[PDB]
Amino acid sequence: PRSLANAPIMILNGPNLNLLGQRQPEIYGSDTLADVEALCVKAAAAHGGTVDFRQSNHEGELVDWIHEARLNHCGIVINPAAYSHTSVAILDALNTCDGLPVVEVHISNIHQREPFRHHSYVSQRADGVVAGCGVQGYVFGVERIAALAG
Amino acid sequence: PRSLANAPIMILNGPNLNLLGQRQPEIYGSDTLADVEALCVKAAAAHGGTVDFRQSNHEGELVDWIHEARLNHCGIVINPAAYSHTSVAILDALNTCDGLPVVEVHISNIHQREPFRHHSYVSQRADGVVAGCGVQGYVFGVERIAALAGA
Amino acid sequence: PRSLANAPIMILNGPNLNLLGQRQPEIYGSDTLADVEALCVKAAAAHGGTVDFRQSNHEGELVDWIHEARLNHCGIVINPAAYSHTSVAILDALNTCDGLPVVEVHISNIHQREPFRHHSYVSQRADGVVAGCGVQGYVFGVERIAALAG
Amino acid sequence: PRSLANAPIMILNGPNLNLLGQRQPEIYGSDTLADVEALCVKAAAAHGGTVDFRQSNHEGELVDWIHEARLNHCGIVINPAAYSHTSVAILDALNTCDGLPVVEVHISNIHQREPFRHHSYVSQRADGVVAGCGVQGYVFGVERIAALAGA
Amino acid sequence: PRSLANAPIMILNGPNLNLLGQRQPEIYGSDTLADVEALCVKAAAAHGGTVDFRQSNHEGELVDWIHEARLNHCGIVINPAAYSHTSVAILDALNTCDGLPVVEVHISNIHQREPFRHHSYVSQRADGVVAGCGVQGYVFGVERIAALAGAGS
Amino acid sequence: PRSLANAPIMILNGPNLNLLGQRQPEIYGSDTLADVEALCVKAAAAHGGTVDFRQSNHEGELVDWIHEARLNHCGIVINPAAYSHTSVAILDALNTCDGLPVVEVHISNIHQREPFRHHSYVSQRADGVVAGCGVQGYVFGVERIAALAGA
Amino acid sequence: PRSLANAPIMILNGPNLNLLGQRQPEIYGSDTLADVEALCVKAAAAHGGTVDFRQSNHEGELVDWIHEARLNHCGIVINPAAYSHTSVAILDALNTCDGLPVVEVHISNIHQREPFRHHSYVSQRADGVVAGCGVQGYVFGVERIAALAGA
Amino acid sequence: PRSLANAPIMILNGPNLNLLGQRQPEIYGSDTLADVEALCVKAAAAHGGTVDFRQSNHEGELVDWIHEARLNHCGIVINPAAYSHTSVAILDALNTCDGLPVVEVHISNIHQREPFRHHSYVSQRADGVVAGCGVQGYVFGVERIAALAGAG
Amino acid sequence: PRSLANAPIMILNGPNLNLLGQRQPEIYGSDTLADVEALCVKAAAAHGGTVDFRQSNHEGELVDWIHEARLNHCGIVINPAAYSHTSVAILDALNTCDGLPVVEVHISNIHQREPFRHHSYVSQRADGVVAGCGVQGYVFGVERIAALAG
Amino acid sequence: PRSLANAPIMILNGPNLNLLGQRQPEIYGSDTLADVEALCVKAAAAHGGTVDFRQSNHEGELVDWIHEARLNHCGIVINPAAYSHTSVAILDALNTCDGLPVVEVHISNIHQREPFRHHSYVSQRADGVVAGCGVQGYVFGVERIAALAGA
Amino acid sequence: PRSLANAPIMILNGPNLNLLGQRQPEIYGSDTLADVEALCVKAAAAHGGTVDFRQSNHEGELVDWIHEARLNHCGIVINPAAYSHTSVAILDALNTCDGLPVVEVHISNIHQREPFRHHSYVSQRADGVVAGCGVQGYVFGVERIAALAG
Amino acid sequence: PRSLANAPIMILNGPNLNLLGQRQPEIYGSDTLADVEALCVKAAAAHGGTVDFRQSNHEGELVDWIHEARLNHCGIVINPAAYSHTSVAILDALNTCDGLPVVEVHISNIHQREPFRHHSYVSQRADGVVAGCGVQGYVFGVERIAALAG
Repeated sequence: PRSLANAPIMILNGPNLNLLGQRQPEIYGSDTLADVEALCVKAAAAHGGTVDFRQSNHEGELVDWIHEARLNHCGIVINPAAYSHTSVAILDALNTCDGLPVVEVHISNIHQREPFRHHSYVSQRADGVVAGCGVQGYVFGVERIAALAG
Repeated sequence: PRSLANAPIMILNGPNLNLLGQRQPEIYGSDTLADVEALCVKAAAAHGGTVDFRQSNHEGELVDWIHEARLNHCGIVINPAAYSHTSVAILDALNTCDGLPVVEVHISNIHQREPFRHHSYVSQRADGVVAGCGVQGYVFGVERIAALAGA
Repeated sequence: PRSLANAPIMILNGPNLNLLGQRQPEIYGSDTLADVEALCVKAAAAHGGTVDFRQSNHEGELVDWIHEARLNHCGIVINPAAYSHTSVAILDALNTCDGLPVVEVHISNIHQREPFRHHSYVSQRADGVVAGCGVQGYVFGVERIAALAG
Repeated sequence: PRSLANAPIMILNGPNLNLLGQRQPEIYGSDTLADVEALCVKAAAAHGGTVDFRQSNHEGELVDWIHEARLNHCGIVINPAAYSHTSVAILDALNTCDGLPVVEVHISNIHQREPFRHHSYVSQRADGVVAGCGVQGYVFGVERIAALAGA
Repeated sequence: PRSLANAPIMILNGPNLNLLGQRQPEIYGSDTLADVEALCVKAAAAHGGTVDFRQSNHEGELVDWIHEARLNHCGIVINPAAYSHTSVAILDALNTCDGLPVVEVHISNIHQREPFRHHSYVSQRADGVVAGCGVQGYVFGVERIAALAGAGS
Repeated sequence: PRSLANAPIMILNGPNLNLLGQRQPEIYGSDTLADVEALCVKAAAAHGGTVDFRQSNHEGELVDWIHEARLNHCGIVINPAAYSHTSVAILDALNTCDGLPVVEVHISNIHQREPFRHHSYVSQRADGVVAGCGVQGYVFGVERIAALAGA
Repeated sequence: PRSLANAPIMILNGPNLNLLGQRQPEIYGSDTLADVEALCVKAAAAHGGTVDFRQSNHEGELVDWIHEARLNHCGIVINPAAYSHTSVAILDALNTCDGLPVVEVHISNIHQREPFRHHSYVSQRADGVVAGCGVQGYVFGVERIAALAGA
Repeated sequence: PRSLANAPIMILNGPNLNLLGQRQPEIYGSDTLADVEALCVKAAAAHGGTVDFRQSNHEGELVDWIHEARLNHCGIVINPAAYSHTSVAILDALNTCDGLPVVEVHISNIHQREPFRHHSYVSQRADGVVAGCGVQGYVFGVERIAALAGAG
Repeated sequence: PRSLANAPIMILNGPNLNLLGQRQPEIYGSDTLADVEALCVKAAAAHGGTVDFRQSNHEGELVDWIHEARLNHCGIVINPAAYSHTSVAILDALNTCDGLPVVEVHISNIHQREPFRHHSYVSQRADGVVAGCGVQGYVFGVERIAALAG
Repeated sequence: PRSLANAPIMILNGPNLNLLGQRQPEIYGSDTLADVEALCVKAAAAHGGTVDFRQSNHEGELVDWIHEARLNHCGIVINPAAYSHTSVAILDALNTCDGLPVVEVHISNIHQREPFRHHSYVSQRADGVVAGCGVQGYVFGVERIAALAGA
Repeated sequence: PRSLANAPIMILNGPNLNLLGQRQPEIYGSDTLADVEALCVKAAAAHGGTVDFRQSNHEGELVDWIHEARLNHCGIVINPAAYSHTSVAILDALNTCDGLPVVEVHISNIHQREPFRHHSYVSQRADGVVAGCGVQGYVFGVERIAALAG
Repeated sequence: PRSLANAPIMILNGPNLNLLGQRQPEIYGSDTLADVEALCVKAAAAHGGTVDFRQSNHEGELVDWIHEARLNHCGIVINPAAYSHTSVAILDALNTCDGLPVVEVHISNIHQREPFRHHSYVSQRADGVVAGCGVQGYVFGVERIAALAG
């Protein structure tokens, strides 16, 4: 249990989010992942914290990063993307550290899409779940982590 | 097509939320609904806007109030409570005004609870859905309406 | 044993129907609820009867009205709208008067819409069910009530 | 693109309906298919139109017939009977002519019967679906084709 | 937690129960809701208590009433009728007061009827469910509240 | 009300049964459809009746034949083959004549095959259902018709 | 048939009930099955009747006792315990004597436990079903039988 | 691989069949289980065979009796009654002897009753399944066992 | 047990395919069923074989024809259309001749359509299944039959 | 909590296991139930313990024996065989003694067989579950019980 | 927007396909993955194009490669193997470039195997789907990409 | 093939098992994965065998390792952890070598946990499945591998 002052917020981005801004902008906006990173840095700095923002298309890599967060970070904001719907491994990785504040963010409103996107394994462990609020949802994520680590 | 300056944000609260603060505090907190209304006032004032905060246990009264919002309010933040899981009628009321920003809020993380609580009819229409962020999710909801109204 | 001559036909409209004509015209049309009442008044007048045309967003008020109709009305034409899919209470209220002719009307074709709209509780009691015939469906309902009540 | 004045309405009847009036009169009534055809003739005549009334126990023949309508008829009133629940081929035939007005009719209230009768494939293409209005439902069918063909 | 001596037992009746005795007598009997009320007065009196007997067709009103019971009554006997199968709101209302004794009553045996009537949301909170015992199940509900209020479990 | 003495038992056979004896002998045997017919004539003759034995690959043809039985035969022994699993039309055709004795026969034990073969629409109307008794199931079907048409 | 003064009420207890009072007291109480029997004898005595109270872990033995009840008892109060959820045999035993009043009792609130406990086969035959009223449910069961026997 | 001449056909009856004749005659007829046994005696005798006719309300006793048949009888005609729908144990017991002919009989047409009555565990092992042919179904059962025992 | 040299490939087309070209061309194209036949002939000829191309809206007729394919043709290319999803009779007809090469073809990509179109009874017997490759799927079908018959 | 030193380990075998060694040898092998009992004795003696090995085809008798194990044994190694899939009663019997170490064994890999065999009611109570390790799975059960009963 | 002449076709093979030819030859045949690459090179050579043939057991790697194709290749022939049934990530990666012709290929007839193999997440995005046509299915994939890219 | 004497037993550990002993002790215990490795080494030594003990959070790596086992190991003891419930790829890797003895081990009693954990894809291929026997279950795994390779 590290404070925002003492350790960064881990910001984990799942598969395909590296291409944010290039595709279906009605759904994902025209902002890039670098744009989202800047939003997070800004939100975190208003609370005196920092962020460790990362993206990967590999499930095992995200699990590896979650374990790292357990030791060195004050919380996790995670947009699991497609792995939200299929990754028990990601869920179990978040379950390994009980105390750590976790906020799940979906840029798109998953509940308006295909029936298989309605269920997220991460939601049973996330403290909070933000969906369909665009890239603003990442800001919400940082704010809630700030409130929880506080 | 109203700005925060021209009309208040309707903040609609479903059944049993009048008792916020007296029950299951691990889930719902120790803040009262009056406390939540005070938070929403301040959150909207940060954007120069105002709120019209209401609560009812009646699904029909909620529908009636959604219809009013279509003509009088700049958006809706709604916490449908139990009616999230049962009310097609509230979903259809929200669907009668396509341009109105709508943000759904759940104090608790409904995805951690019983399986019948995992589905929300309101989520198919709401612009955004915030769950499990405590009463702070209302602040999120107001900020998302302020952003959607502002563009 | 109550004709159209002895008592009005109750035309009951469920939630959101008060905004008919303003929303989704491809599905619902551009006629108003008032236009619908006019179509019912006329169809009833052609059979020597009259209509008592009501609308509510409240499930309980619909139930109260169905109880009133048992005593004062020759039949019910009901568009339950969203309550078709959720209200066991309205089904049960229609079931409290066995002999009263009941016709269920849906302006849209609910079978072309989402899977949750495909089922209606009211349909297991309604004598007949008319769907996707537009506002003309209410004229068919009055006509079926006239035939049954006759 | 045909009107009621320029081409007949096709009234298509599915399997077992040739026996209307001899069986389960609680469900189907004491009227015969000839009585139904007279109702349709009368209803079409009130809009200055004509009917082409047909019955078949064969799914493929119904398909064949539906194809003939595209070319020669102003709309279809179809009582698919048992094929309502089983026939994707009838559904697809009806889908081959997007503009043709189609109204599905069930004499019985299929929603009061066995669960396998609750679903109809035809209902996803039919402009309108009338069920449980007895043989009167064919009159409604013809009236709705007249409205649709006249718009 | 109020005793029977200090506060009435609330008896809440859901939709269509105003018509009891008029319809389907094989299922519901020929007694009316006022006969039911008399039975409850009698049973409560036998334990030194009183009832506050109410009926509504409105889900919201039943929720409002459950909230009143929370502060003013000793327990609730509820026949949710149709709302049994659809109302998470009523379930949640009953969930807001953890120690209030609650007994759910169905006149009819819902397990012998349509499959949609077999499930009741109320049953996961109720501290006893009585079904198919006719109007006598309201007496059983009163007796069970009396036993729960009186106990110091 | 037609007796064995006054009218033949209609013996109906579904799709692919014309090939009996040519395929999967472990399931269907090495006897042919003509051998089955001989078995039925013989079983019927012992009670002084006769059989009208037919086979079709066409659902609508089977329906047509069922209607024919209503008036001319004393009962139906039916092996619907694939149509048992898909035809609501055949079930409804059998439903049109309440009093007529009907016995459903499967050569194979359909409950030992793929899950989609487990359900038969015909079984909810058939007075009796014989499955997995080989071609001897037809003889039981004639014997059962003979007792039903005799009490 | 039989009245309370003519024959005893059969009270039948299914599996694991012999251990009542030892395990899971939160769910089942701290009273023993012998305490339950005494509750029942008192309840019946107040109506001029008697009780024949039994317990078995064997489904067949329960069936054998239900058959016995048909000829010698005024009704049955049955807590089928785990057999509620699995035994069609016991349901069918109860169904063999139409007029015998039957009341099903569960000590625990089966609707608050595992989902497989929500369904009881006995409930479709039982006149009344009492669940989650603790051992007092047995008292309600006797009272109900007394009302139905006397009518 | 017993012939009808060497051992009896076992006719096993499940729960509640002891009451046959007393209830629901519309579905079950007014013949008693003793009537059915006599019918089975005569049916087997037409093929030179005999029967061993038993009834129990106990699932475990039916399993015990199926085990006995594997060694002592030429086939099994079984009407499992309610255990058709619930007893994996009785299915497994019949599966323990691969060559024994088995024919399942239901007096009632189970496919017309409640949905839970539509499935039988026994039907996946039984060579043949006869339902809704009344007590005559037992005759069909014996005839089928005579044919299967006769072919080899 | 015949070769492309000794017997034709039966190309069977199910219901509504007689109308190919006149309906939904994004899904079915603008080529006709006569064009498809020409394509089949060209492809069978490149392997020295011939085709017997047929169409019917009748399930029973299709079964009759599969039965003829057995002592007469060298394989079947079948586009069952709607009967794919409904016809156990057709599946069973294809099952009576164990050795006959069968290739199933759908012009549309049935996995992108309604849920009831996702399942095909025919696919459990078909050697190969080609979907959503337009009318070119029929050439694939002939080519596969050629390779199987080889 | 009875130790290995002071009370036998109950080895409870369900229906049909008396025939081990006579059928489906690829699934169950060629060892007999007697051979399994010897393996158990040997495995237990290696830990200073003994075994009380039993088999029955009767679900109620298994329950009665589970009840005995609560008072006389140090743990139970149970192979419920077909009752694994059907018996709520045996699961509830096991649930009446919280602390008793219980290990479920299946000779066959139940997950490779029919879908109805995939689920076992005993598995939600068993400390551990061993499947498809052959008769060696009983030695693993004895070894787990030794570890759980020990310290 | 690239043609066969200006950019290679990406051929992506999923997990376990590296072992092709070593087991279950009834299902998978006795040709190697290298034998399959040769078939693809030759089919593409005949339409003037080239192939970039790859295999991986890693879902994230397959997503990484799909992102590459979006900018450097004219089309994708993908045999997702086991990831066809589990990978929403792969579906989403393919959905990020709407114009690219995608053809899904299965060597075995997935509809004749276990019920979990019947659904493919890839089939809802693939232009076409070829199953059960053995390694020859890859040649149809290439032929179909040639047709669509033109 | 290889015996215990000639090749090591592969012991494969899936995601999150690297943290064994640090979390959820009631379910997983306080022994570490090094403790589990020692138990495996001890159990195999008692049979004249050796072990090759590995862990990864990466599904494709686990697949790569399974392929290695095929040529180099006498059998596999595998605790797939979360991948039991989601990985068709691992199940397919295991099926690539029919005769290799495979024993699946779960430390926790997956049947007492959430409903999604009750199903394992690996269980349809594994010779035996041990669950809820704690870290002792690996010992059972090794013993069973020893009996099968014999």
